[PDB]
Amino acid sequence: DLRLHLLLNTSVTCNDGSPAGYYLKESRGSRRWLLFLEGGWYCFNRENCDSRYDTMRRLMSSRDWPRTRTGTGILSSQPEENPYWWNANMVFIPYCSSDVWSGASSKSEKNEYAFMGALIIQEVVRELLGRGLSGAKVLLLAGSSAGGTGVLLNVDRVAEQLEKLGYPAIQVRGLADSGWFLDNKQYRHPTEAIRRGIRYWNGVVPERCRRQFQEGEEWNCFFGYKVYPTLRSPVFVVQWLFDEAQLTVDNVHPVQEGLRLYIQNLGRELRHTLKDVPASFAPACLSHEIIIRSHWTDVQVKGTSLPRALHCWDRSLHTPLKGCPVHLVDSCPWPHCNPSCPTG
Ligand SMILES: Cc1cccc(Sc2ccc3n[nH]c(=O)n3n2)c1
Repeated sequence: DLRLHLLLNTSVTCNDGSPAGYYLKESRGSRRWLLFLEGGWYCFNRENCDSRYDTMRRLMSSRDWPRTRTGTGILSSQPEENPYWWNANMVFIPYCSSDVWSGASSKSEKNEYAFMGALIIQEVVRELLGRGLSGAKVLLLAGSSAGGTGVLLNVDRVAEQLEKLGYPAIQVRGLADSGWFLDNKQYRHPTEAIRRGIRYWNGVVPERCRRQFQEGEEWNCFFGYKVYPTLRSPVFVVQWLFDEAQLTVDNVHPVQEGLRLYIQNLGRELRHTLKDVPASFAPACLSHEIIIRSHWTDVQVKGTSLPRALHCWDRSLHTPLKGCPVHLVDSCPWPHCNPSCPTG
């Protein structure tokens, strides 16, 4: 139901120089716009990116993209599947820059690949303004996995871009799903890869965070708990307490005491980082991503689903609201101690 549009500025490109783009389903009766950033890891040097080009080429090129995609989960237009924003204008922005949405570098003499993720977002926004986004009341920049980190890295830049273009009435907000990671010690012997990636991509981080950590330390701003406090736009954080990608980088794959303590400490640490995040949804589950799967409605924390929490967040942005909470973090300490966790 979402139709592909390749960027009219064909100098804003995927890794291989093909045009980036976006999939759009308009809803003319709505002033809500949802721009979703796809995830899919990243690549950080020539050899690593060459491998990704061989077997993950859709994440590096628009040459083989389909002309349409179906909106699912928070991108669904069916109220039963999407109680939150079923009537919104839906935009899916494919991830084809392999840079966690941070890059601002073109392919050239010196560069085999272009890493333009930050510019792709800006150009999508610019071209959407002429397609109805100029009339928006809310622009929700959402994303999952690398796209969720992408939200944290880009939401304030979108807000600044719209102000500078003359649209101060559009409220820019972020929804970061499964992009809130810890730079913790591994269970058995990632920050090096991002550090290298940033130099390779000419990657950019939000200004206030950059100014805190200073030259050479911008990698810190890829970690939600460090970049989030520096952001001005409202951001809702969705994060499984035992995210499978976090456990993978931690090299966690009958559980003895050392691993039990490691897993319990990870959940405690992640819960701690969310204590001062007033709009958050963090179930005690071992899983990965939430917002674009069709059954995203099923999980609940303290009896409240994510679509409900997001609706309560909308109301809060019109004192806490009676019966309509926005801060929902499990306190139970082990995967699937929440009975509503996904099973299979
Ligand atoms: C070290 C770091 C910090 C923040 C974001 C990233 S990028 C990433 C990390 C995990 C993951 N799982 N699925 C997916 O796309 N990603 N992307 C890397």
